[PDB]
Amino acid sequence: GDSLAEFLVEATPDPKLRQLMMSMAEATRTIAHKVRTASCAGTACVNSFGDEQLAVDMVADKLLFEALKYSHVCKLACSEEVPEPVDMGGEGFCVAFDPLDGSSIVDTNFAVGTIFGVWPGDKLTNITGREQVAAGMGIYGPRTVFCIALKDAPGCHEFLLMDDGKWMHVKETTHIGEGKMFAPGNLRATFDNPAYERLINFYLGEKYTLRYTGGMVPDVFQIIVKEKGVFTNVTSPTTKAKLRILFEVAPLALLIEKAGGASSCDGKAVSALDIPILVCDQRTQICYGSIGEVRRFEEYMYGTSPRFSEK
Amino acid sequence: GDSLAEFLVEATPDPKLRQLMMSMAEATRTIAHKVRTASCAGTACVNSFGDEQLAVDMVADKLLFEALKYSHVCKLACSEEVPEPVDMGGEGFCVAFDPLDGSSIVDTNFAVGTIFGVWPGDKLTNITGREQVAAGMGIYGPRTVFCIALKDAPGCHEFLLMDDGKWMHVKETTHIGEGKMFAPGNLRATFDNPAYERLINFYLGEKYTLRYTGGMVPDVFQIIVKEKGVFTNVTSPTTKAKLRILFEVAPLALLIEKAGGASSCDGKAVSALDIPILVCDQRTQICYGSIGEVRRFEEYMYGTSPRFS
Repeated sequence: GDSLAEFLVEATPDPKLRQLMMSMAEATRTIAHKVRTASCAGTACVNSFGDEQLAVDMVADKLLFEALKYSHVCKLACSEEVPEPVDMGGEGFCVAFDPLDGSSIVDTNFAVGTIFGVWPGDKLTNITGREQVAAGMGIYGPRTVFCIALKDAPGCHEFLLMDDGKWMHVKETTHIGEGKMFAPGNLRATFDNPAYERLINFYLGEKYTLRYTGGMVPDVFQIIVKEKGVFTNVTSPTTKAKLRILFEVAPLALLIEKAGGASSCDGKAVSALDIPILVCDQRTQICYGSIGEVRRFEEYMYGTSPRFSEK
Repeated sequence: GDSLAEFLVEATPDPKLRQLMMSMAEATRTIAHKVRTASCAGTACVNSFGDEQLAVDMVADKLLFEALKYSHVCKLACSEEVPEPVDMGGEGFCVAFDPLDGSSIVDTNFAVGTIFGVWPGDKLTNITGREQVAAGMGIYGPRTVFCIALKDAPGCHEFLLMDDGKWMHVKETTHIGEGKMFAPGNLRATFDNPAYERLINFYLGEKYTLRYTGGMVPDVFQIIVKEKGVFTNVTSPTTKAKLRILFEVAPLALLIEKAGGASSCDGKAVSALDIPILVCDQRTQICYGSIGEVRRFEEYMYGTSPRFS
């Protein structure tokens, strides 16, 4: 119905945060075009960043660092690739991002995406996901979608990229309900984690539909769209954790809890927004989904849900 | 790095088949735009077909029937919905298509696709997949891809939709080599089929990566791209199969085997190209992948592989 800038002026009174969001949305539009026209002739999928030709996941990386530099509102930036923060010479926010999640399957024409979370202040460590003032993800499929949520504004919001190159609000999400769909990341952990094995058997026995592309952005965005489903990624003795709180799990946690979902993070049966992030490359495990399905996750994995079990 | 028309006039002498392939390619380009701009405001994902506004899978259905009629070379056509053939006054080939496989998840911005298979003559029943003269699938977003294989030409071929709106050959695929990802369709079947449970546990133990969207088009196209991977769909004794030989698995079988792979269809340990098609709406189970992985599928399911020892 209405544009992204019109949405931003009502959602937050901070013009710096509105500038930052417009920058990320522009970087997402450019990355989307970089992926659409990428040459995957060799072992890598490449495209151009100025005068040099790089892999699309490096094109996206340098595009996002550029957008952050010329936003003037970014103090620190950090990418999954080099998980060491770097000073952008602005001040106002610190942003951590996964520039092209699932870039290894761009050649398969699967959906891929960008993740970013926005913190205030100057630190990107000794913070928690809840301190995020905003988070967003770009989704690159047959349609280009900018999906954001801000700390002091309700709902998770979808902006569709239109033919005139402008972002238009298309859907607000406020509640995630019950349904039969599961995305079991780290399915191998059922070998030696019996609790996770019993939970996956529940999903199968109850005839939940399987949907797991491996790329996190569409595997989680499908919950916001359908207002149903569960995403699980679980550690085991022979299977160690590969998801990062800073670049992936915490930003998506805000996007999920806004729009009415919940999250269970680490092995701790708390929200990802409450997990302390001590190093930028910190790893973790996560479950997203409706409050009901997160309650079941914690009950199967840990015995009870301290937040959602009947008292 | 050459155009689709330049590809067609080489390694297929029939100009009628070249005309039909050009028509299909134009349909998938239109459908790719109808998906990109579709309005998913609510229960359905809609877009326009002329004066009326329909669901995108129905828009694609009318677009394909329209492209075949104006092709003048299509004697019979048949869609996944309304699985009864219709004539639309042509002569040359009979076509069967799934117009938008995975249309239920278009709103989730996953990759969706179209499938079509091309036969000669006038019948679309009492045929087999091997009689196909060509088959193809269109793969939608973030890139638009037209994937083809023809009977009188080697390999499976990929055409990318370029900025100028024209199709360009980007990859020929011959040979598929073992696997490191599996697409376990009908994963519930492991509950009462202990053979399928062992095979899936093999895939997991050997550290294959799970890669399964809802739709068949990207789930199988990832094998042609990576030259690796397995797709498995096994029937449970109680719940029937869902895949159709005419619209889905026999066209995909041509593409996979032309790409150097193999297929094990029905419960019969044979190629999907050799299964008799008695009714258009006929169901089936299938497993795609490399020769080594189809070997292992048949060896786990049935004991040994009659075709590959």
